[PDB]
Amino acid sequence: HYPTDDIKIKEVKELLPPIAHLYELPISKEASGLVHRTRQEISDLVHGRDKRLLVIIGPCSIHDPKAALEYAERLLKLRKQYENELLIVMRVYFEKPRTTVGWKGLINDPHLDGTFDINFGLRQARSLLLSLNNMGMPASTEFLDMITPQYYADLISWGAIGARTTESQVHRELASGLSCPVGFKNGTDGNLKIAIDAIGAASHSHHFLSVTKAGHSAIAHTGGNPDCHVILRGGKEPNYDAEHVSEAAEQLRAAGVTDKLMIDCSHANSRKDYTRQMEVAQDIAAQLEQDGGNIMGVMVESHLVEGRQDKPEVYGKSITDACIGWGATEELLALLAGANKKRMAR
Amino acid sequence: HYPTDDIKIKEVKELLPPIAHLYELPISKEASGLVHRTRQEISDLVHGRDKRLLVIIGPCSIHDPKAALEYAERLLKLRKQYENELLIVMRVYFEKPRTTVGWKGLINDPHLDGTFDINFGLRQARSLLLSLNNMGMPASTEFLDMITPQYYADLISWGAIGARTTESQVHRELASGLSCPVGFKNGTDGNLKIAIDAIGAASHSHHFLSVTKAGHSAIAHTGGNPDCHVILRGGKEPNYDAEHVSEAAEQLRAAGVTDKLMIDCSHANSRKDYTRQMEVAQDIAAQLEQDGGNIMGVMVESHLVEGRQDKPEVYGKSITDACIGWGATEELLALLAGANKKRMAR
Ligand SMILES: N[C@@H](Cc1ccccc1)C(=O)O
Ligand SMILES: N[C@@H](Cc1ccccc1)C(=O)O
Ligand SMILES: [Cl-]
Ligand SMILES: [Cl-]
Ligand SMILES: [Cl-]
Ligand SMILES: [Cl-]
Ligand SMILES: [Cl-]
Ligand SMILES: [Cl-]
Ligand SMILES: [Mn+2]
Ligand SMILES: [Mn+2]
Repeated sequence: HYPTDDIKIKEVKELLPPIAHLYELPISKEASGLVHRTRQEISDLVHGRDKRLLVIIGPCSIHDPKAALEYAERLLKLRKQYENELLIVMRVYFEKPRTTVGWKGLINDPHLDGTFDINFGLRQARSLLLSLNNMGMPASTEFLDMITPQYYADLISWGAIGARTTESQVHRELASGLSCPVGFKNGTDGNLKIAIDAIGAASHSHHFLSVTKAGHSAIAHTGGNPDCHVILRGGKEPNYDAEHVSEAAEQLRAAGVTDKLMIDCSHANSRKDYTRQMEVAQDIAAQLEQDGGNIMGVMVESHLVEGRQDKPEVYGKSITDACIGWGATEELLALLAGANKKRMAR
Repeated sequence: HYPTDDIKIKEVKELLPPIAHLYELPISKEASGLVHRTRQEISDLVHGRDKRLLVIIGPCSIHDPKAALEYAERLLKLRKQYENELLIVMRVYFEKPRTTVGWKGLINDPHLDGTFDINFGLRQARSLLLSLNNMGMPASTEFLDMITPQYYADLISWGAIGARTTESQVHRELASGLSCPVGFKNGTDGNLKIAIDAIGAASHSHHFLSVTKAGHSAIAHTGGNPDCHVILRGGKEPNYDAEHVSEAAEQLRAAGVTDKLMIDCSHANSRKDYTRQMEVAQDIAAQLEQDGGNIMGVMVESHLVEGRQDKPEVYGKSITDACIGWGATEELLALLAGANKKRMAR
């Protein structure tokens, strides 16, 4: 009798179920009001009901809950100051997907040492998200799989499906059942169609496999997500400018989906140079001053300290993509608030 | 207290765990030997140690186990007849991923009527796979998610990650732990790099979330999969010809991964026209006669009856992509067998 099962598996280890973390860290009354309201505010932006700019801003990845909370405290002041022009939501992404060998993020490997203490990682992810909402800072994240949302999606005000998963049927099915609005990124080489197609798909009811909150194999039946939009994040060429926004809006309309979209200032639009994010934001500011009617949001990679590092030596400095630092963050946000004030007054 | 959990979920229903199906339908000694042997035979083709041609052939999707078994019985005679030139493995894909609304396949919706009887679908998929292997026909399939493999991957001799999921980090992580060899398709717009990158990534150890055989939330830690290869399946233009093969092989060598590849005769290489699969097969046959050193396999969509239908009225006729019929299948296999006999004698 020859073996055929789990030939290339080292082990399969059962995790604590979502309900265990939910019981210790239940969503508070206050956090629930913030999440519910922020989801609605974002829906309003996606559908053109409000002309504030959604700003998804924060670290490329979270590797240190302390620095994340300090960052949130600073950002909250600006979220409040600019609340009439900008809707500021913090980036709380636990991982950056990659092709080469590297750190697999705070959920999978919280101790940053290849121990893969995932129960600890999931608990800390949830705890950080609860603390953020409790202080008044809504949180955004990317869902890379169909199981992690059960642990903490209740704390998430906006979700992303990245460039590498926007075309994936199962990630579209997930999005169709996410409680938050969802942005779909264009493809890594610039393909917009996959994201336009994703919005249409995700608006419908789907099924996908996952686990129940008690941790048991399950099929989820979704209602459809009416609050999806595209995210322009560059490709072979950047796609942040007015001509690209116009072309995207035309294609969105031709597909019968929302022509309000988000522009990522980072990643392929900055050509991985954090100092380009301000130049992208300047371009967006000019678009908002002139017309800019199809822009509902921007994404920015921002941390306490600018740049990046291979090892987590400097506090508040990214170990994944390079970020703008705090002073630049202040200037970028001022810029976009000033420009959108003018758009909103028209 | 505002609601924030499962806002856009109709229901999340617990499934029977993998172990329930495994208990009723354990892999037999005979099936286990066939799977183990066929996996090794394929590895030898991936790594150029044998020059038979892997032929992944059969329906686009399985919607009727009876027709599938009848198909397998006819195909088995040709698998044996051509065993010195070809390694024939049946296509046993339960679903066609799609953007628009439609049937979600035999696992998700076995009764072909929107009832989504997934426990019955999983049981029927496993039962069919066990029956196939027991009759001496190995099976191939596409894994669309990270949970279905626990139900029946032990019965699969070759697995696909399709064009829409090749770039997905989690599907690459899955691949790195699949017991079978795995083919990664180039992107829907012809992008080959995502598949070359996938081979590299899948060769390493990874973690991903799934369920245990007992059905509980789990983390799987993989050992890496050394038996991955690319599948040329077209883009905007077909990519099956000798120039395209040569360019792909060159790219594969540069990345330091296997330069033996598979060519899909269907989907975008046929320009979605089932009557053009034979043209692609004839082109491949000519490459094999001249040189064709980098070709280790082909994929063909084939059924009892040619064409497609929207409703499952005609027995043995596809309700997803159109397939060549049985007569044309005999012709196509004869052609490839004849051509590869000459390549192997060189
Ligand atoms: N609980 C998730 C939706 C979901 C359900 C089941 C599995 C996965 C995701 C949400 O509220 O967004
Ligand atoms: N059981 C699968 C591997 C796997 C394990 C766990 C989860 C998903 C897939 C195989 O033998 O190929
Ligand atoms: Cl993102
Ligand atoms: Cl990106
Ligand atoms: Cl395939
Ligand atoms: Cl890649
Ligand atoms: Cl297990
Ligand atoms: Cl395909
Ligand atoms: Mn980043
Ligand atoms: Mn098909």
